[PDB]
Amino acid sequence: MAEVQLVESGGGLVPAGGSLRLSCTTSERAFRSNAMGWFRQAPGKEREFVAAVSVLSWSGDSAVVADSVAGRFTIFRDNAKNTVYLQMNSLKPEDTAVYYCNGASDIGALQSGASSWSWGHGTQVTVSSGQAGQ
Repeated sequence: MAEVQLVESGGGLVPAGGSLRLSCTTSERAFRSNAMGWFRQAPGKEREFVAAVSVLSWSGDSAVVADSVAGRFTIFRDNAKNTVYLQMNSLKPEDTAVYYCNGASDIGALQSGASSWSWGHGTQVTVSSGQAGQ
């Protein structure tokens, strides 16, 4: 593991069914030349893969998400901002965790739980039971 710039934000507290968008920004060469991914670690549980984007090809990338978040979370780059976003719609209580960004030389490594950089501080996501009815 090596210390690479990682800025992580977007966490917060929302009721089940709410949404948040996470942001991971890194330096430009790291952003372009590595696959980048989001992981999460819930209280009492092992850190696990959430979603990833591949190394940039000449004019594109590809994306994968964990089965448990399919249809709810969308991962994407904003190439202009060196940022990997995780749009989290329709959050569930079991999505509560600290979310962490990392990188690896290819997307299959991230999918297996592997990564290459020192971890940042992450961003805390708490999905509560619900909210008042009106």
